[PDB]
Formats: sequence, C-alpha cells, structure tokens
Amino acid sequence: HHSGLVKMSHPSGDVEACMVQVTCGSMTLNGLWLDNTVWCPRHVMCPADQLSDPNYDALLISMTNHSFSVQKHANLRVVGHAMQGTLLKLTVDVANPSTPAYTFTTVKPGAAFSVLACYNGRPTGTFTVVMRPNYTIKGSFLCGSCGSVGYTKEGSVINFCYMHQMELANGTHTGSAFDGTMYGAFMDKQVHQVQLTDKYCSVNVVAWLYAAILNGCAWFVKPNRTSVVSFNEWALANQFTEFVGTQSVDMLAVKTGVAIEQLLYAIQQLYTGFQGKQILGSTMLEDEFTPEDVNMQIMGVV
Amino acid sequence: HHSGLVKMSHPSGDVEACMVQVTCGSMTLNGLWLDNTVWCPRHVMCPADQLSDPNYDALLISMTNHSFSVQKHANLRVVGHAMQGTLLKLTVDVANPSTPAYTFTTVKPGAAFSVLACYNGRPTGTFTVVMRPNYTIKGSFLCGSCGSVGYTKEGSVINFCYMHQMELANGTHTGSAFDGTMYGAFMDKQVHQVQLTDKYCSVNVVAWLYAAILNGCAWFVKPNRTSVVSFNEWALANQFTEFVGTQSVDMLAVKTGVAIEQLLYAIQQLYTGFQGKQILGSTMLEDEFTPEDVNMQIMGVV
Ligand SMILES: *[C@H](O)[C@H](C[C@@H]1CCNC1=O)NC(=O)[C@H](CC(C)C)NC(=O)OC[C@@H]1CCC(=O)N1CC1CCCCC1
Ligand SMILES: *[C@H](O)[C@H](C[C@@H]1CCNC1=O)NC(=O)[C@H](CC(C)C)NC(=O)OC[C@@H]1CCC(=O)N1CC1CCCCC1
Repeated sequence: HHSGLVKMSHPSGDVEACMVQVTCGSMTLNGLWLDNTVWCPRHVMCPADQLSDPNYDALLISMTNHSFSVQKHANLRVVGHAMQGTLLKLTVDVANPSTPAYTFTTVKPGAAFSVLACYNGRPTGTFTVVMRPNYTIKGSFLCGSCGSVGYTKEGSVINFCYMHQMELANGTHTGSAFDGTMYGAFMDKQVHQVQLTDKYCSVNVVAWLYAAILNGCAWFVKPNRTSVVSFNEWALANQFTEFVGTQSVDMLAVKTGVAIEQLLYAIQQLYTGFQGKQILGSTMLEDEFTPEDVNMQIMGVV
Repeated sequence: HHSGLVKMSHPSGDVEACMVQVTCGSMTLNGLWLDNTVWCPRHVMCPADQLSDPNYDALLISMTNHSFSVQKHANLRVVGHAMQGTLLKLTVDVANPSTPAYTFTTVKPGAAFSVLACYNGRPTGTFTVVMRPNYTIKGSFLCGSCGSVGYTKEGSVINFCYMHQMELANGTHTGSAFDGTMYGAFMDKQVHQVQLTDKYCSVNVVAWLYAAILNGCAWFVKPNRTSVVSFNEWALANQFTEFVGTQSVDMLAVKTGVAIEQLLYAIQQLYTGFQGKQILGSTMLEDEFTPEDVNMQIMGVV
C-alpha cells in the first residue's frame, strides 16, 4: 500500500517571475528581484583568485553601480548597492511588476521549504528539502546555482527563507537567510569548515509514524509509553533532536487515537532495529516529512 | 556523503497559467486550457449516483454548451464539447494568451515526469514521479485533484503526458494520456479493478548505481559481468523489467569506466541482499531515478 506521501514542492511560478541574472566582472549567478531591490550572494564581487579569504568590505567599497549587471530572461540598471551579511542589496531603477506579497523569515531545523534551482537567472528545477539539524540541506546544486532561493507559502504570501551559497564537503548544502546570516556556523569563504553532526528530527519521525498509522500500518504501536522528557534525555545520547510537540502533531494524535508518548516509545525500539519488518516500505526511520506534510497530503488539512 | 540526487520537478509556472476549473452540474475538477481547448476528465459529466457504471456516450449526448462552466482564478464561455477516450475536449471562445509551446506525448514505464496537483483550478503543489511498470504512479492526490496534469519539458516545449483520473486500491494513481487512453488497462469507472504487478525498473536501478559510483560509492562493483540477454531472462523471473540500454546510460558508462554488464551483475547479487551495507544511504535497490536524472543533477548534462 502506497502512503500517498511524496516530496511536495510549492508551485514555483510566483518565484520564477522574480529571478534575474546578476553579473559582476567575471562572476555570474542568480538574484531575487523584489520591488526595486535585487538580492544575491555577495561572493559575486569576488575575483576567482580570492574566494578562499576575501575582503568583502574592501570589495564592496571597490564596487560602483556600473559594476553590477542585472538581466531577466529585460535589463535592469543599478542605482544602488549595499551589503547585509553574506548578501548583496542591489537597488535597481525598475520595480518588479510581478512582485508577489512576500515576507522574509528564517527556517528552523526540521521544517521544510521549497527550492527553485536556477542557473544564469533561468529557473531549471524545483524541489523541497528539510532544514537539517546541523543547518544544512540535502539539495541538488551545481556550479552557478548560487542565488537560488528557498521559500515557504502561507496563503498568497511567500516567505523567503534561503538563498543558496555553498556545498559542504559531504555533498550537502547551506545558504543564508535574507537578513544576511548564513544558516548554522558556516561562512561564505572557500576554505574547509567544520560541519556539525546531523541528527534525526524527532518531530518528523513522529509525523512519519502517524502517516503509517494513517495508512493502516501500525504493528509498531504498543501500549508502552515514553514521556517527552524521558525521550529527550534519550535523544541527546542517540543523535535525535529533542521532541517539541506542536498543534499539527496534536492533530495527528487526535485523528488516530495514538498518543505521542506511544510513538516516542516506538522510535526508541525502532532505533534498535526494524527486525526485518517495514514501515511505508522503509527499513529505516524517516525524518524528511513534517507534520504539516502529513496533515496536508493525507488529510487535506493545510 | 550526500548523493546530490533529489526528486527534481520542472518549474511549474508555465503550466499553472493553463489550469482552470471545469464544473458540470454537481461535479467540479480541473481542466487544462491550451489555445481554444480545455481538456478535463470525462467523469465530470457523471452524476454521483452513476460513477460505478456510467454511460459516457449518453451523458455526452445529454450535455449542451451551457452545461459546462469554465473558470480561471476570468470565466470562459463554452462553444463546443467533444469526447476523446476518457477525456473531454471543451471548446471555449477565448484562446489562452499564456499558452506555451506544447506537444502531447505518452510516457513509457520507467520515465519520469512532473505533476502539478491542483484543486478547483488552483495549483496546490508540484512533484515528480516515475511511470511504474504496471502503468501506475506513486503520487499524492486527494478528492478533487482530477484534472491535475503531468508533463515533461524539452527546451521551451512542454510535453503533456498525464491527466489524473483515479486512485487504485493500493493508494497508487493512474490517469490518461491526452489521446484519451488510460495508462495501462484501467477504466474511469468506480468499480474494483485488477492491478498488474509492479516491477523494479532495471534501467533506473542501473542509473542509481552509476550515481553511487559518481559519488565514490562503488564497493558493489566487481569485475564479474552479466550479459543484457542473461540479465533479461533473469529479470522475467524476479519482478525486474528487462533492461534496454540508452544513450544516457551509455553516457554514464563512459564517464565512470564501469560497464552496464558489471552493474547488471551487481543488481543480481544486491537483489539477494545488501549484507548490511548501504548504497547512497539506502539498504534496498532504488528505481525512482532515471538516467536523465543522474545525468542532469550530478553531471549538468541535460
Ligand atoms: C555558487 O554558485 C557555488 C555553488 C556550489 C557549486 C558546487 N555546488 C554548489 O552548490 N558556491 C561555491 O562555489 C562556494 C563559493 C564560496 C565563495 C562560498 N564555494 C564552495 O561551495 O566551495 C566548496 C565549499 C567551500 C567551503 C566548504 O566546506 N566547501 C567544500 C570544501 C571541501 C574541502 C576543500 C575546501 C572546500
Ligand atoms: C477525481 O478527482 C478523483 C481523484 C481521486 C480521489 C481520491 N484520490 C484520487 O486521486 N477520482 C475518483 O474519485 C475516481 C472517479 C471514477 C469515475 C474513475 N474514482 C476513484 O478513484 O475511486 C476509487 C477507484 C475506482 C476504481 C478503483 O480501483 N478504485 C479503488 C477501489 C477500491 C475498492 C472499492 C472500489 C474502488
């Protein structure tokens, strides 16, 4: 029995109309054109012989408005440039007429968002990821994908949360919020950096076990229970995030009649081994589906 | 090490501009508005007390142009109606000004395409699936999602290949090509139907093993080889599709120096068991990534 759970991305059309190409010398990447501002990563000002330890403050001071070319596939003339964190704030003389209602927000570990992978300002593909506990994502990015944006949707409002910056040694990726901060402790310099450990997202595993119950698969459900506090002490020693219940998880507990504490106990035993059995066709715990994913895709509850 | 392989969907914006709502009495679903034609499933003419054995020819004869309401979220006045297979061909008096360059094509088993899940003509999410060998897909569809379209992209041309129709007993889904034929042997009537067996897509497993080699994971690669003909005889008895090499798989063999016949042998042994080891973090064979997926996402080769 198929679970009905796919990696679901938002429709990207609203964001595709906001993507441009930002070129600064010998560097090209993607920018996000909202109103009169174009956001893009600041290492577009970096000469290829300086990516390892660049001086972005001196590079910015060296830049003029004629140093930035912005193109949409229209050409946008630049009249202002500023730098917030790892991001450039380019002011263009034309406001984007396709600008959607938008906010900026930072995504927390475990939460999912949609990514629009672009190259030379041309959207190539879209996909959805979960912010890993070590503030990376398991994305699909190649050379020139920087400036690709990640977002969630709330009604007609688009919450921009991620602008792609770099690929770590292990093949995962990270980027910046639109306040300029890189996610985690990473820096936009091409030097080897320490990567924090990854962890199972406990809340996302609980959501996934609820989806199995929602699909009739419930052999793991036993009357035994583990308190949230006892599970969290257990989680610290077993590479699991500590569990924080939400109203979306409560919705899953209500519809199923299975308490969170039962699934916490289930996770503790399933972590020792699936014993040959399978859950939704998987032999390992799944933490890539959020409670909102299970609520929306199985129950039509947004 | 992360593989860089995500479930990648095309950007949906071009298709979102083609989605409308088609209502016919007490039935509503989604339609695809291209030029002066709106396509939608023909069970929009079905009264809810007739979904099990409907007479679509009599239902069509009973329909007039005033029986079809088409809305985009503009209202489209209907001036013609026809029925090809399981699909309605509604003629509207306004041509879609956002009509992209498009063809219709049928998708073969193993090949992937992008789906735009809509409800009441409003695009809600996008996701990519592979046509299963039994002509189903493991999608994410709820009540009212019928009329959602599946497509591939070749340049600026959109190849429409799937319009959602039904959910089988096992939770998988199927639909129709735009010639009117349902995929497989299914019929758009709400009666229980036989479902053909599913099979591993051999070509997609070979592509996935090449992606592991592309990521440095190659412990399964032994000098032992299995001819394509010997593997195909083996595949018929082991729920694998027969392997048909393509120029995209040849590209993978060239870049890696690993022959198809070695991976065919690898699949034969891996099918007996992974022996505790993992490939790209998986303990079972993966057939949900096509050679084009591995070519594009890992090698930038479209
Ligand atoms: C921007 O388009 C680009 C996107 C990259 C290309 C490959 N996949 C992507 O997602 N980003 C960079 O090339 C980026 C620019 C820097 C100025 C931040 N550098 C980068 O990703 O280089 C590899 C990164 C640099 C830090 C790091 O940990 N890392 C890998 C290590 C591996 C061990 C040697 C040193 C680099
Ligand atoms: C159209 O919006 C809708 C989409 C469905 C709703 C649930 N998920 C979807 O993808 N399609 C239908 O409701 C469809 C309409 C029919 C006129 C074709 N009927 C349907 O999917 O019903 C269940 C299907 C009918 C054939 C079949 O095998 N099947 C399940 C069996 C299960 C055993 C009892 C009989 C139905």
